[PDB]
Amino acid sequence: KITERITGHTELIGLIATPIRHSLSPTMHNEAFAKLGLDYVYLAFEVGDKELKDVVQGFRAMNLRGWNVSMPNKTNIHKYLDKLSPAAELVGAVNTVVNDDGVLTGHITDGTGYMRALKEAGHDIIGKKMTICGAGGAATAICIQAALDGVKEISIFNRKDDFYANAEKTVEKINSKTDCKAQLFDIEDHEQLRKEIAESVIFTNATGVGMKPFEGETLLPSADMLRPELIVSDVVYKPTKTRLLEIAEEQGCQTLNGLGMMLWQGAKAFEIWTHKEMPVDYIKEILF
Amino acid sequence: NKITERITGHTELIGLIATPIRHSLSPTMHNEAFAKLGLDYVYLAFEVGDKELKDVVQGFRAMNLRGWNVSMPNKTNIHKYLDKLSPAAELVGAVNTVVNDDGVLTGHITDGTGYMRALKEAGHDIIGKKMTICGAGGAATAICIQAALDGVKEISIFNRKDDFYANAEKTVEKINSKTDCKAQLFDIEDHEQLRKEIAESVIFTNATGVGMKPFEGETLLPSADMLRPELIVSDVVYKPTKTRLLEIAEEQGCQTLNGLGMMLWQGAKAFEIWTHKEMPVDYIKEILF
Ligand SMILES: NC(=O)c1ccc[n+]([C@@H]2O[C@H](COP(=O)([O-])OP(=O)(O)OC[C@H]3O[C@@H](n4cnc5c(N)ncnc54)[C@H](O)[C@@H]3O)[C@@H](O)[C@H]2O)c1
Ligand SMILES: NC(=O)c1ccc[n+]([C@@H]2O[C@H](COP(=O)([O-])OP(=O)(O)OC[C@H]3O[C@@H](n4cnc5c(N)ncnc54)[C@H](O)[C@@H]3O)[C@@H](O)[C@H]2O)c1
Ligand SMILES: O=C(O)C1=C[C@@H](O)[C@@H](O)[C@H](O)C1
Ligand SMILES: [Cl-]
Ligand SMILES: [Cl-]
Repeated sequence: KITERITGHTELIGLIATPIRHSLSPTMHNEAFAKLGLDYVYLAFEVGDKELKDVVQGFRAMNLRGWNVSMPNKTNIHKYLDKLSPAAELVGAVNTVVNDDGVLTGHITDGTGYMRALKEAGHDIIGKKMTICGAGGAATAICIQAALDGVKEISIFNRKDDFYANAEKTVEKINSKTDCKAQLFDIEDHEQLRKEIAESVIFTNATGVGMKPFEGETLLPSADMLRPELIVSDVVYKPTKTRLLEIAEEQGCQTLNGLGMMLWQGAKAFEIWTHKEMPVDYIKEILF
Repeated sequence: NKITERITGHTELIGLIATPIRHSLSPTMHNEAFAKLGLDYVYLAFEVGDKELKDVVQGFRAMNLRGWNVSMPNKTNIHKYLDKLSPAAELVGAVNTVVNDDGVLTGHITDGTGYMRALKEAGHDIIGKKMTICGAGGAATAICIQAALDGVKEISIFNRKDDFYANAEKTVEKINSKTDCKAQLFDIEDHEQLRKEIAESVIFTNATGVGMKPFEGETLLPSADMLRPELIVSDVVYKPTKTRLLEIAEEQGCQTLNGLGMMLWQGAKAFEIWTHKEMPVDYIKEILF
């Protein structure tokens, strides 16, 4: 007569970030575990700077197989891990940890997730030019992966905030370690932005503009910077159409929000922990 | 809804830390209770021993867990890492249940209370009377202390001359110095003393592993004629559901009770400490067969 699948044999996969309780990640992974008959459950914990160290040490002692990491912990957690994948070390951010016999390896799946979503949607940018806004965890993961996957040129735009120096490092990494050509400009350099967009096959927002507390706002100065043939992409998926995507759709452009990136960054994390492919079509149908 | 999993980012965790522990039925009990009441919690077990305890408790503080159960080998050491203790947890020196309020961890002991509640629910009134009990391990210690704190008048403990005998001596000292209960300890080999004690008791209880694997079919009772029809015979063991002791008790006409109620009511007590809602015990008993 027992109907709860969770017993004393059930193992835990975590998610540590704050705020985080409205995340769709637990639903995604729990539905995937249930579909494949795997005895795991995925839970979120509200963890910030003050809690991170103790939580990781606790997870080691609890022998957790792995967990995801989100804001504000992606760029700090490496300190508490043992090894980093090549991409996590290049990016300087971790969103996924796996525990192999007590050895914690940090991985980053946001970039690979973004690129897979483009590919699955039919958008080929390999050997071509991208203009992207942002220089935080998401943008850095995307820029590095785009370069590793063979995108030809990347023009990065960011405001002159604390992340601008990070973008400068990203430019140096891309130019020295890959065959991709990268440059950085101020987002307020509107004439350069117009030129870079014109010369690109895709324009991507990888900032929080367009998502609360910037819903209805955009970093795009004019709709006339977007020709109909341009692909316009946003990492944001709540709302499902940012102001940027709305303006692009009105101009006749193909658009893509962040739902695919969310699915694929999760699919990759799932496979790292379980060595099984996430049933993506099934999960997409029920959740995205 | 296409979504069938009840676990989301809102779901909170209640733990269980002990080793070995993965065959525990506690997670089934609490998860079925949470689901029945529509409470957004899940209960999970973790293999935690001496080497992991400090780090796990610190981690649980940082994860802001509402609470957790504790079992062997951590019940007598965990107080080191907590902030407050209930009176019984302090006196017993063991904690099986922790709750977190605004970062302050309070240790509670619920197996004794569970034992006493199960007797009351079965219609057995032992308050103001004498209990004779076999054992001096975790279960016996908690039952003896709790029984004394709850008003049992006299407790006679019987234990073999093993490494637990010294613990029983400590239990006697605690009861006689901190309560008005009159406690005494004897060797289980003192059959003539056992006859006297049982004859004078409202209840005779087994709180040892005898009667459960690797001692199934065995009993510590020397003679059936030490029992009488008015006596209550109780066993902490519930697998099997009728130990050899309970069979003999039934043969002598005694009232009997196994340890299933103790298990359920200790869970009910912890469930309220965490959720401040009453556990549906009858519902849980039915789902556990
Ligand atoms: N779809 C997905 O799976 C997915 C995955 C990761 C991140 N994201 C999203 O990506 C966005 C960025 O996340 P992150 O982790 O890189 O954040 P971060 O804090 O690491 O970086 C923030 C970036 O946004 C820029 N920015 C912030 N506010 C700005 C403003 N008012 N004007 C101009 N620029 C501004 C910063 O300069 C920086 O480039 C968030 O909306 C997040 O939800 C989506
Ligand atoms: N119903 C419940 O909820 C519940 C809760 C806790 C424990 N229990 C049961 O209580 C029993 C004891 O558990 P514990 O945690 O107190 O164990 P423990 O290891 O802490 O103590 C063992 C006790 O049994 C005695 N003993 C063991 N073998 C003996 C033998 N051959 N002859 C005489 N005495 C012997 C020891 O002297 C000691 O008093 C177990 O069977 C356990 O499953 C039931
Ligand atoms: O909110 C979430 O659930 C997540 C967001 C992204 O940062 C991901 O990188 C992370 O793995 C999960
Ligand atoms: Cl597979
Ligand atoms: Cl213990």
